[PDB]
Amino acid sequence: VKKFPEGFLWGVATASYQIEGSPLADGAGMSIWHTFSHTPGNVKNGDTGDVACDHYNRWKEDIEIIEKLGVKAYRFSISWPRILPEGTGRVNQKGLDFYNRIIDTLLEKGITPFVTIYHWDLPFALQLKGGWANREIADWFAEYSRVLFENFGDRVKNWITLNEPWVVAIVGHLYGVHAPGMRDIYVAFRAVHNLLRAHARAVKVFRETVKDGKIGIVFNNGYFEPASEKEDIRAVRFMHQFNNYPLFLNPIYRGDYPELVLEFAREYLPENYKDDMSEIQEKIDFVGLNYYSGHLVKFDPDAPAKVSFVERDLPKTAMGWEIVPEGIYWILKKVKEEYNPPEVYITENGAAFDDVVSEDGRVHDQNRIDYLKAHIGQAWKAIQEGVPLKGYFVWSLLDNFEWAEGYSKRFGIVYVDYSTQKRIVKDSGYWYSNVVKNNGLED
Ligand SMILES: O[C@@H]1[C@@H](O)[C@H](O)[C@]2(O)CC[C@H]1N2
Repeated sequence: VKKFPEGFLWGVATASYQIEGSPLADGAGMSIWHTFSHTPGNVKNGDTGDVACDHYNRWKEDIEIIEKLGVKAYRFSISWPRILPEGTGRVNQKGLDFYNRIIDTLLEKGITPFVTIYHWDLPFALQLKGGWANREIADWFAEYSRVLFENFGDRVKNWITLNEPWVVAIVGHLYGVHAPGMRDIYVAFRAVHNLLRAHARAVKVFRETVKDGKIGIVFNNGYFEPASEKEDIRAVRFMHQFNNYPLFLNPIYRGDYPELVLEFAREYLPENYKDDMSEIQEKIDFVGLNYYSGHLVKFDPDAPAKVSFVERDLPKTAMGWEIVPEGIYWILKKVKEEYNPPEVYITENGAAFDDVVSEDGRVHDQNRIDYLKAHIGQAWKAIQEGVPLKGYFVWSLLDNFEWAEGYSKRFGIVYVDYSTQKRIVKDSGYWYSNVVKNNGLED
């Protein structure tokens, strides 16, 4: 058996635009994901977050599922444009009311809210003013964060500034695959920098406003392995420093970007970017690591960053993501070893498989059970070796809008039939519930 520490926080996670629907209900402003997904060609099948899981109406049912499963924490995000429809200035009480009801309900039921302040749905009004490219976003983000802290900080005690700021900057502004859909490397690195400045201003405001809570930040991470014994080792070093937590944690803890990020990208950063570093070093309470997959990596002279991925004959999810459970153990060990944060959480881990409802009314997702079990096991290991992991969040409670893939990728432990909005708890949800009840793995 593999038992976790007493009071370890087993959770599930979602994001506002991915589950809520009703993006313009009750005075909400447009988000960049609203305008991006309404632009032909940007999202698979023309899918949008207009309806999604209709969580905007079905929130109570969904929380009742969390409760019935005995899950002890819920990570969810707040839609900035529901709260401040123009990004700054006017506060929409109906946006506040929506999340107030969720928060109060979670607390009544003994579920710990973990709130992600920004999970990618930037107010469109602010994108018109350059969004993450504009230095002034540190101000706008601080003002938004302050509103949240003042309204909810009496009840919510666990906060996350940013979800996956690498993806926000690079996939949003370099690759152009996510909102706002830009392809400019100089804009992408200014977004990296402004994301850090905004994160730090929000933490600063948190300290003035919420005497008792904890605040952190969440990063995407891959387990990069070298294709050979060669510069392949260094291509891995670059991918780690660039794509993983060091891009952001080296500034936060050490006051500068990682060395190989600077070798690649110094020309793209603002000229006097070091001037902002002491403020960026604002103390954080925990690091959230998201983890899904491993990647074989090789030096490649012809690649845009001199690194290409090498396909491996390994089990993959419906995302095409190689299943490499030891990766979650590696990233946990590596974060302690490099930055030694006081607390760590796995804020997302999960898998997309092409789930079907069988004739028995059930979703027999043994592939997802196997995936989760293996990763929970590797996380257990890291704990046994002294990593201060305080919690683990399954992505996702529900099948949802998977960004540019639309509804075609199902990550839930709860199946959503989008034609009726019916929720069907998958085998993996029942399995996970038993994990949480037992506080760990047994066979
Ligand atoms: O695929 C996951 C997605 O569903 C979540 O919103 C995210 O936080 C961003 C990409 C990855 N993790």
